This record gives sequence, structure tokens and C-alpha cells, in this order.
Amino acid sequence: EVQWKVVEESNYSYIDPTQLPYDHKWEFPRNRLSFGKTLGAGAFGKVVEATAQGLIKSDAAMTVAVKMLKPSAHSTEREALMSELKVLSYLGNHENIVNLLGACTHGGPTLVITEYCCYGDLLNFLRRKRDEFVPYKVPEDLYKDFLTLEHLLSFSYQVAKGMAFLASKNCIHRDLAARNILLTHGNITKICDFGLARDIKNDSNYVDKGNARLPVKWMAPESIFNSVYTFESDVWSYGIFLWELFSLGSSPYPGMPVDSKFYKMIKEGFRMSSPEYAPAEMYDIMKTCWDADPDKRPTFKQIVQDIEKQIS
Ligand SMILES: COC(=O)c1ccc2c(c1)NC(=O)/C2=C(\Nc1ccc(N(C)C(=O)CN2CCN(C)CC2)cc1)c1ccccc1
Repeated sequence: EVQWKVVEESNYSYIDPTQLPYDHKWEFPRNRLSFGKTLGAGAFGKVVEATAQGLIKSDAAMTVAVKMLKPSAHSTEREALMSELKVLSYLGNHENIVNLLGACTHGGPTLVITEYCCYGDLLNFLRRKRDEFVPYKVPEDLYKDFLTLEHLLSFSYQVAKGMAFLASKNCIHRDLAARNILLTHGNITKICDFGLARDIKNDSNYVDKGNARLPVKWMAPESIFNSVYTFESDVWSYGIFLWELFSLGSSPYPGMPVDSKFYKMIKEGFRMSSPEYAPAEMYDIMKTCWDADPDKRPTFKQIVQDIEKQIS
């Protein structure tokens, strides 16, 4: 919205990602990329499955995901893709994020080489295993490839470790949701920012507010109503993700259209109830994540230590 704002005294401010350095150690020869099918495409950017010759081991090739722009992209999009590469180069490597493997910044359009996660996004994975879920396995043949409570607990734990990594790098996600979590071999979940590769206009999970489209049902109140995005507001989005996880990919606040009454109810203390398969101690974490006071929400470092005792 382009309007007036009354302000009150309360810090952190975004950095201009174009000012971040790009380390050319990530430069990978473009001629060693063999492109496959497009995995997903936004309005201006797309992620393509590809084969990278000698990227990690000089002997053999490996499947990777290459993030690139469409022909319709303008100079601002090309700057944005370069800034996304500069952020990934800045953050460093962690197991629970979609990591940067290389980049092609020469001899053509910019190609960002990321890890390929064979299972896709966690949201579609959960909704696919809905009829194949049991809390724990009793004859094991009947639950061959079943999803269990052990898996969901590991997912909550890995996403929390990934977010804890981002917070330690002074990085705010601002769009934490199951659709932005990817699953790869060994049930490893990886956080990522789709950025230019998700078409926000065609996704009902992003609500048209003014001129912007925001993931309202995942956002903390101070984000929706005060435009305040912090480490603590990410924790709110993690609580909404937990509700997705233990409802097996159900849309949050199911059956509630986003309108003025919805915003009012959230401000007055309205919260979702416990998912059907959520353990009690995990739902406790949800309620703390959804505290209207950002000071009373747990940090991701605390969430990691909390879930760790549950795993053990
Ligand atoms: C910063 O990094 C990023 O921003 C980023 C963004 C997306 C991906 C990524 C990095 N890394 C991946 O791997 C991504 C996806 N990968 C994938 C894998 C498997 C599938 N599935 C299940 C298929 O069936 C498709 N596919 C399987 C393999 N055969 C050969 C071809 C058909 C679908 C998507 C994917 C992309 C679009 C939307 C959701 C996820």
C-alpha cells in the first residue's frame, strides 16, 4: 500500500543484497550442464532439472536444480537473480537448506546451481502420503513406505535446525511454509526461498492486500498489521508450518476466507486448534510460537533443544 503511516518508538534493517560480494569460487562451466525437464516455473524465473558433469566428483555427473530466468525477464529480474546468488554465497552451507553448488555468470544468462531434492516440496509430499500414515508401525509389511510420527518429528527438527542456521546468519525467511520446504534422499528436509520461481499471482495462499500479495495465514500479526518482519515473526511462521506438518498438508485455518473479520479475530487471540496427529509437546510449541507478544515466543535455538529431547 502507498499510504500514510503513524509510527511509535520501539533494531534491524534489511541490507541491499546487491552490495553483497559474489565469490567467483562458485563459477562452474556452462558447457558442463545438460538440461532436463522444468521442475517448476514462476512468472519470471524457473527451476530446471539438470545434469552437472564433474561438479563435486570429477569422475561422474550429478543431478542438480538450475535456477534461471525466462526470456520475459527484465534487467531488474536479472539483478534480482544475481542478488539471490549473492545471498546464498553469503549464508554458507547447511544440511537443512537447499544449498548452492555453483553458478554460471558468464557467456549467457545467469544460472544458479542448487541441490536437487528428488521428493519435491514437503507440502505436496504430505498431501500424497495422507492415506499412508500411521503414528507408529505395529506386521511391518503392511506399512512398507508409510509416513510415521517418527518422520514428522524429524521434519520439525530439521526445519528448526535450518531456521536456527538462518537466524544465526541474521537472515529472515519471511515466507516459511511447507511449500518452501524440499525433501531429498534419506528424508532430509531443506529450506529454500523460491523467489522468482514461484508465481505469487496464481497461488491462493498469497492474499491480495493493497498492491502486494502476502502469505497472510502464515504471517505473524506484527507483520500483517505493522509491516514488522523479525527473527521472532519467522518463529510464528514455523508454528503455522508445524500445523501443516501434523495435519498432513492441510491448508491452515481451513474454510476461513481472509477478510476484515479474520484479521480482527487473530488480533483478539483466535488460534487454530491442535492437529489430529500432533503430539502434545509439539502443539505446546505451536501455541508458544503463536504468542501475540514476540518476546514470549521461543527462539529457533530453543525450539531445536526442545524437539531434541522429544526425539531422544
Ligand atoms: C534455492 O533453490 C530453489 O529455489 C529451489 C527450488 C525448487 C527446487 C530446488 C531448489 N531443488 C529442487 O530439486 C527443486 C524442485 N525439485 C523437484 C524434484 C522432484 C519433483 N518430482 C516429484 C517430479 O516428479 C519431477 N521430476 C522428477 C525427476 N524426473 C526425471 C523428472 C520429473 C519435482 C520437483 C522443485 C521445483 C519446483 C517446485 C517444487 C520443487
